[PDB]
Amino acid sequence: PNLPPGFDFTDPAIYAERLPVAEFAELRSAAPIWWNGQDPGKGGGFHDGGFWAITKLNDVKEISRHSDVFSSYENGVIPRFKNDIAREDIEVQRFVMLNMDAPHHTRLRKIISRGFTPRAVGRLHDELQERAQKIAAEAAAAGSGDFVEQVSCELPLQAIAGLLGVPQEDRGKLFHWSNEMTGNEDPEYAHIDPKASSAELIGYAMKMAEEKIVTQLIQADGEKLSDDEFGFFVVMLAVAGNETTRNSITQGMMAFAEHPDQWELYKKVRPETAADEIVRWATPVTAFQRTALRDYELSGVQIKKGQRVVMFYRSANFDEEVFQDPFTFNILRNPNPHVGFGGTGAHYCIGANLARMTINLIFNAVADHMPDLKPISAPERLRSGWLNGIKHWQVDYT
Ligand code: HEM
Ligand SMILES: Clc1ccc(CO[C@H](Cc2c[nH]cn2)c2ccc(Cl)cc2Cl)cc1
Repeated sequence: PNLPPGFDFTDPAIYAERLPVAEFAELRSAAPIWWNGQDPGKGGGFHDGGFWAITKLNDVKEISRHSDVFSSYENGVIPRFKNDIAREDIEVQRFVMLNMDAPHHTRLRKIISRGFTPRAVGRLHDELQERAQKIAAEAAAAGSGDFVEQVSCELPLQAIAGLLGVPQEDRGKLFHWSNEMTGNEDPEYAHIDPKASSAELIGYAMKMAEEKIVTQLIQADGEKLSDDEFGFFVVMLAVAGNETTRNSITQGMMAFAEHPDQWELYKKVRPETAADEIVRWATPVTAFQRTALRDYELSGVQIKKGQRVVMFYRSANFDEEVFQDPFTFNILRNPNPHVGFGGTGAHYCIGANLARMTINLIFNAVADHMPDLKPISAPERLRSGWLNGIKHWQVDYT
């Protein structure tokens, strides 16, 4: 592949500036499964010398289906942390369902599914609709400002808060904790600890369960979450459903600003197909990883026991062999077999429909209250080597 020497698809330095679209496309053409070597002290907390970069949609899907071979437990699924992270701080992330394997995963996913039935998510619809409309109304009123803060941030948080029945009086502190919890190495957030906020939120979660969806989860059925499991559940959601859906909203609106015909069409018909195009295009989670528990031949590459594989959803979502005109934003996209919510398999995003609803509700409200919104200045990107984040985006709502 024509890539610079020692180029690392997980390098936070890249994502601080841009998405490496041209580099991904190069791999898809020249080396769709490619060993991304990492020098010592530069593996983002991993010290195994590198990982297999997975760039093709079907390979991402194959990995995600074969979780009997490709493990989330062994090194967790987050492929990049601060280079100096202690291993202990990686391993502790095995206490969330995301970073478990069968049979422990199966049991927790089965219980936590109580929270995510279409009926449970459907019940949140009206309050989130009301919240979305008021958010949009308040941003329109303010004239201009930070679209991330004023429009993208709060609804995903309210969706988490509503699913859990957090009292309104407690939502402020909950959101504060949640917003310090998804680790990054960005200089704007250098003074934030993850650790303290996580401890403090698990403390609240376990007090909440003590005082008591929360009911369904901690009530015996005789499967129930233990109080610490409920805590681990809440801490997981604070990361899983926060900056993920936020960046779908930010970058979907960015897509609309760049594709004014799509925005015009959206405002008329709010089509059913928009949310999934927004997710495909935003690809909030750039990459998650797995560790091979045995040797596995994947598209002619001999993957070895113990090696990491990094599924770059940002590549797979633009796979030219699958998506017609992948680099066209098409809100009527059909079909749309994207992996923005993961490959289908044991770990496929449990919050996918909760995210779609959040997305439709906010964009309906934006179309309603700020139909002529225009950016004032460039998005500011988050320094993360797995999260595709926009910290700030100054826009003129009128
Ligand atoms: C547009 C927004 C979202 C995106 C792009 C996204 C992305 C993903 C992806 C790629 C995975 C796969 C995990 C893996 O295969 O290793 C996942 C899993 C997960 N997501 Fe989402 N997600 C979003 C919204 C949400 C929301 C709103 C929630 C809940 C409030 C949620 C909860 C979860 C949970 C609990 C898992 C782990 C499932 C398991 O391990 O069994 N997600 N998400
Ligand atoms: Cl007191 C606590 C509570 C919870 C965890 C679980 O550890 C990490 C973050 C993390 C914090 N401190 C060290 N590591 C974590 C991983 C994945 C997700 Cl999706 C969410 C979270 Cl919060 C650890 C300690």
